[PDB]
Amino acid sequence: STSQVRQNYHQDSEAAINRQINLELYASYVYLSMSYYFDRDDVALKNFAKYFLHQSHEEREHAEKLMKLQNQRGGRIFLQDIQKPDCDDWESGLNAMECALHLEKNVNQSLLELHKLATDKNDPHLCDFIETHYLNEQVKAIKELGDHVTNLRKMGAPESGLAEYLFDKHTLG
Amino acid sequence: STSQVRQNYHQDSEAAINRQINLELYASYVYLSMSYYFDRDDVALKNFAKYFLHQSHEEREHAEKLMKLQNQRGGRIFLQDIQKPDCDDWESGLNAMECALHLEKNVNQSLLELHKLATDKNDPHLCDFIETHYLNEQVKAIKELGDHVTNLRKMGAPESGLAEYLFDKHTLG
Amino acid sequence: STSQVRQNYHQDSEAAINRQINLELYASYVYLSMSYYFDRDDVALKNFAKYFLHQSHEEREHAEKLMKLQNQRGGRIFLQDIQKPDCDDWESGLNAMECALHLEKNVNQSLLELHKLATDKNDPHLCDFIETHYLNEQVKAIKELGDHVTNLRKMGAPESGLAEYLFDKHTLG
Amino acid sequence: STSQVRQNYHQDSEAAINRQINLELYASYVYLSMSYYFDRDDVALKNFAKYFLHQSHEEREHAEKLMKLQNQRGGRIFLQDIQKPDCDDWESGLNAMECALHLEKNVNQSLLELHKLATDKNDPHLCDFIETHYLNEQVKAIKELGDHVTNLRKMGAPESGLAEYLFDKHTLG
Amino acid sequence: STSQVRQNYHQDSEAAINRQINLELYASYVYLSMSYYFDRDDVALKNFAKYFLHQSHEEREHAEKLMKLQNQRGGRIFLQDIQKPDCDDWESGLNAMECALHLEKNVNQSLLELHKLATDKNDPHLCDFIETHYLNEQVKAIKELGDHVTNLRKMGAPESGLAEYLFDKHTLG
Amino acid sequence: STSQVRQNYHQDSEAAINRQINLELYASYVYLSMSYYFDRDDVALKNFAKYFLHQSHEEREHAEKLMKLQNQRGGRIFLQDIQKPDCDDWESGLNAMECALHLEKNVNQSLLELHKLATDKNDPHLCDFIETHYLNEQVKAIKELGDHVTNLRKMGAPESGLAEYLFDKHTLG
Ligand code: NA
Ligand code: NA
Ligand code: NA
Ligand code: NA
Ligand code: NA
Ligand code: NA
Ligand code: NA
Ligand code: NA
Ligand code: NA
Repeated sequence: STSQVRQNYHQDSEAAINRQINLELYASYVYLSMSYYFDRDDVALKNFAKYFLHQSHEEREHAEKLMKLQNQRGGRIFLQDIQKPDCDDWESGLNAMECALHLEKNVNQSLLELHKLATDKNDPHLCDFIETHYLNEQVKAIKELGDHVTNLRKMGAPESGLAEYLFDKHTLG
Repeated sequence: STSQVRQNYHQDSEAAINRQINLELYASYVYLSMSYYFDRDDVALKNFAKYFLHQSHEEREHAEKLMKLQNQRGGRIFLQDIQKPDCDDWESGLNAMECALHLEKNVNQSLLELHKLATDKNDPHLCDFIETHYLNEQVKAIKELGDHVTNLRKMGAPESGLAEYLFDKHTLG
Repeated sequence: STSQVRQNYHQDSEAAINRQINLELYASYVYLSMSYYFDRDDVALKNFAKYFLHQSHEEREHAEKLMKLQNQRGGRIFLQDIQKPDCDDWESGLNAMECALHLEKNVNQSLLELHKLATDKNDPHLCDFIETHYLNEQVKAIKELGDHVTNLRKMGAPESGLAEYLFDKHTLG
Repeated sequence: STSQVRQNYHQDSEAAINRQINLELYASYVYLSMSYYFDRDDVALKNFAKYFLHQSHEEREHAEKLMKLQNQRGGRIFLQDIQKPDCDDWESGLNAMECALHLEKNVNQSLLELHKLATDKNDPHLCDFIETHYLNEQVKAIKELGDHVTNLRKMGAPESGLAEYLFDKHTLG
Repeated sequence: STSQVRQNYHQDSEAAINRQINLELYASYVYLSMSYYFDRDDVALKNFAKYFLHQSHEEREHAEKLMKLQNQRGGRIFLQDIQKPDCDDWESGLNAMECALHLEKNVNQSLLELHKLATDKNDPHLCDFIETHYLNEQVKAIKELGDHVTNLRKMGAPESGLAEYLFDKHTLG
Repeated sequence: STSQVRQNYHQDSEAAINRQINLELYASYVYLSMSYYFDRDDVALKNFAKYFLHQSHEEREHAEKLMKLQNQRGGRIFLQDIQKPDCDDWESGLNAMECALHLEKNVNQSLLELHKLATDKNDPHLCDFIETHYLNEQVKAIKELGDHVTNLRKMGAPESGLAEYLFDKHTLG
């Protein structure tokens, strides 16, 4: 049953990739939830909605790239349920950005664990894949979200609806 | 707590839309699974893979349009877990097409039930939405899949790997 | 006699690069042999011929990049005889693809050993060079060849000359 | 006081980045000094001047990229004095190229130490940053300078003013 | 040892130009520090960052033009250490603009002293150089910074983070 | 076992073509070695490197054309080991050009022997092939190399590094 392509690809690595696929799909779902919260008539921040929808689609692309990797290496994809997000109502633009920052840091932590595994199993291809495609993307995402949180807080969010309105227009627009 | 926009939108309809969102997301996931099956080194049918990936992305778009509808009408989106697909290994191009046909008919049945609900609740906007955006799309999908199944069977699939190869090239390519 | 440019470049690494140069040149020669087998009047599969000739030229480019590296680091190139390929007659399209897959996996194994050496000698430049220019290229090559082998086998090669003919036209053309 | 973005970023790494910033700024200053030496009326080698000025600007860009990294990771930039270069009068084109080669090797050594630190602290993002943006750039620079030194020496510099003149025109022009 | 080009160029003028070179390089460094303060995740004012980075690069250009002058006149460049800026943390957009205004006025004062020296040494070329390339540039810079400080203060900075946010967007963007 | 295409193609001719293939591949390897000698940091003559690399690629093309001929005529290609070049270090531009001239004359001698064989076996197609594709190419190559050797010697190579430098720039550049 060993794939004809498989070489230097540990079972533990294969399993970790399947976990990471699920995590990326979960993140995609979280961002989708956030997006549509901002589309509510009682929230009505269109550029927040757009921002999170973009992030949702990006996370899905990340998942798909891991699926591609799994097959490239001769591993086998095993999908799991995609858990629903932790919240239905994301409260405010600031709260959503803070939740996104937390999520991104969680995803980054997983990726760092995956890199450590790859290095421990002497799988340089896998380690390089993670470095090249995932780790700087995460650092950039985290920095961007932190910047957003800073600005929102400085402007007076979430108490000031004017703050979120103007941030939506000037930063996210 | 009633939305300022809400008018003529029954709680039962709102609940049915939330169920349909989940079903579309599930369908998207099924098609994603199928796609990546065909990308395996031991399957290696790239145009089958492409076909199913396209379908996956289309189902996600369908889900998002329902989410948009929910907010347009002043309903509230409640997401649920996305169940994993029924299979990890889809066996053959023919078997996957047959499974897709079954799925599409299941989705269509739900949509017909949703239309009946809308009509029973005297919600012409919702009924029209389903007719306009979903019902002909489903009929077309079902007809296309049936055509594919017919052709594959006539060509000798799944016993003939030459059949699937040539169908991949000439129909799906 | 130490080069003015040399820094952090171990003698063992230098020797391993010279071995890898020879291996790449050998691979180039193998693919050249395969190419011209398919150009025989009694074989006559032009797209197989083209495929392997392309691979031959690619392997030569890989060798030359290693030669460039050797000089960049202040090592010294020592060339060795290029051994003739193991076969004169490659039997069939399927057999050649299987032999190519075996070759590519052998080249990949060497590269993985080179990476391990670089990591053991704390030579991050060399390790990065191998990761960046060689390891994903090999994974991709291996996956492609595996896909080709799968398809040929499914279509009925090598017993079916129709299979190889059609694969030549539709996949390799 | 821990930055909201900070993750997997050791204090030792942060300190090493601040040192590297200073070193790059120092290198920039050295090259600036060299440039303007060649602009003297009693030296008058315009393409040497241009070469070194370009290098000065490149080193500044390198410093700025490290500053960007520091902030991306949630470290804090601490600037130090930029020491004056070791010479005011660089003697000859050959002598300046030799001094540049020595400088570049010193910068490379620091970078290799930084990479080793990153690897020791299990900071793959930082290690990858150094590999991707700094290590091949340094190898290339070192090789180029070595080539220049070789050519100048072979041509008869610094005893032959004709050598430097012609090198300025044909190599650096 | 007198340069073949030197004419009407006093030793005191030569020394004053070397001091001005250092001051311009210092100013460049100050602005660089400011720039990267605004790039911090906990500050996050991108257009402030851009503004100061531009100023940094401009001051470097000013230094280089003085170096060119020194050589044009047959003086000799003597570089000194570039002192680190007075602050690591610039507190606020308003505080940085105020510090910039103070710096620019200090640079202007030096330039006025240089002009007076040139006039006292009957060096019309040098006096004209300073007038043509430096004095109106400084007046313009000072006026611009004063305008910025005025606006920030009127808008409610630094107490209002909304003020700095909006100034960043509308004035500096 | 006689090829269906074979006509008027003597076994001795077939064997001679296989020998010529090996010789062309050998020549290609020699030129590759020379190329990379000139790329060394302690040699650093980029246009010599380029010249020889071009020649390497040309010889490979010559080999491939003979392989094509062999199959066109219904002969069978039998590859042999490619011997390593006689030198690792080619000493100087002049020495390499002299070695190239010697090589080209050796290749020409073989080709003349092949032509004589073809004429003796009354194989006008083969004789014409050699005349049309190989003999004038060799005469031109030999004349060019002789011209290069003459110029290098007249300029003072190899004692004058200025000679090789200038030849590299003006003739080979
Ligand atoms: Na992701
Ligand atoms: Na890497
Ligand atoms: Na659907
Ligand atoms: Na209708
Ligand atoms: Na290769
Ligand atoms: Na640098
Ligand atoms: Na200035
Ligand atoms: Na030839
Ligand atoms: Na003729």
